[PDB]
Amino acid sequence: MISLIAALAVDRVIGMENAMPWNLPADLAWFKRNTLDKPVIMGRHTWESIGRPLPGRKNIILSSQPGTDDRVTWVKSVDEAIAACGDVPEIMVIGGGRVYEQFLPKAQKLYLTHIDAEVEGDTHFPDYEPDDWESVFSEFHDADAQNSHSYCFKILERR
Amino acid sequence: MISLIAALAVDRVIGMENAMPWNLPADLAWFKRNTLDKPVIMGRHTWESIGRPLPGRKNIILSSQPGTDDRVTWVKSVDEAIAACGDVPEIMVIGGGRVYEQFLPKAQKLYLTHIDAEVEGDTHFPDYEPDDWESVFSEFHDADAQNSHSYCFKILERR
Ligand SMILES: CN(Cc1cnc2nc(N)nc(N)c2n1)c1ccc(C(=O)N[C@@H](CCC(=O)O)C(=O)O)cc1
Ligand SMILES: CN(Cc1cnc2nc(N)nc(N)c2n1)c1ccc(C(=O)N[C@@H](CCC(=O)O)C(=O)O)cc1
Ligand SMILES: [Ca+2]
Ligand SMILES: [Cl-]
Ligand SMILES: [Cl-]
Repeated sequence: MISLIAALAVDRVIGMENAMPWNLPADLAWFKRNTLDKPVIMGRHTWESIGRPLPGRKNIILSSQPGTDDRVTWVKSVDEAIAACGDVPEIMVIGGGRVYEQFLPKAQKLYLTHIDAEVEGDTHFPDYEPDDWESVFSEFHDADAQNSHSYCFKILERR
Repeated sequence: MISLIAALAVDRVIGMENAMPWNLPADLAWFKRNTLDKPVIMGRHTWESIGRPLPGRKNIILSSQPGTDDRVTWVKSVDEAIAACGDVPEIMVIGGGRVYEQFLPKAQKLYLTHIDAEVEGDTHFPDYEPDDWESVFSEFHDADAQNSHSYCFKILERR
């Protein structure tokens, strides 16, 4: 199954020119708890920002341009991309926008982090039909000694 | 010699309790490199925000209350705090506000990271009359993929 996992600011902003202006170690811990021992499919921009292969997950970069790290697989198409990961129960799309638009249609579940942060964006999370999705998990939290904005984690399943 | 190390947003705005609205691994690398192998003094809020002893550093918490962890030294006064090290070449004060305010008059060096982030706050780094300080090192940096904003590194010596 294909799942999408994203941190969204107010208005569905998922990326900037630069790093987002939030420090959410809890958002990372949720990110990891849900991506571990799973194949993660990302684009190049995001790969350039993670800094390295993610530990304990099969890194897959979806891109028309190639062959830079030895430590991740390099796929050129979604179709290929899907296979490169395999016969797995669930594949994780970790963005950015472009990969998001393309995997959506196939998406059966969404893992979202709603961050209360107003940012002028560059990329956005495609527009999903809130009618098409069902919320099966929700959990709100306030900013604290380590998290700079309040956030809410949610899981949607395609209706 | 006592030094203060602070990251400040526009208007000398510093953190009060919740994490600051930014992601600057460059600022943390600078912090490390400048504090490693030295004693660091801080308040109860900063400690909670760090949340573990800084490695390679002698951790001193200047609170007025109850020593909660044995892996750290718990003073109660400026006096107690200094002594607590004896004779080292440099003592670093890593904040918050109140600590800045009580060590400034004994401080002869400042390592400041100036961040182009308009952020809102009650607290501010204490006011230092530049006729008592010399800009000795300065170096700007553009925001990037790993760092949300622009920052300027700066060391000033008390004259
Ligand atoms: C820039 N970024 C891409 C990124 C960031 N946050 C997101 N957060 C959510 N919810 N979802 C996204 N898809 C996600 N993507 C990163 C940056 C670092 C980490 C990483 O360093 N995470 C550690 C866990 C956290 C820490 O231990 O360093 C990892 O094991 O996954 C992953 C993605
Ligand atoms: C929230 N907090 C207070 C803190 C944050 N940055 C500041 N930045 C400056 N320049 N100075 C301050 N006094 C300051 N102190 C922290 C947070 C984490 C780290 C800690 O994780 N530092 C690692 C180095 C950084 C990388 O380890 O993640 C350490 O070894 O210093 C310390 C400071
Ligand atoms: Ca429901
Ligand atoms: Cl990307
Ligand atoms: Cl403090």
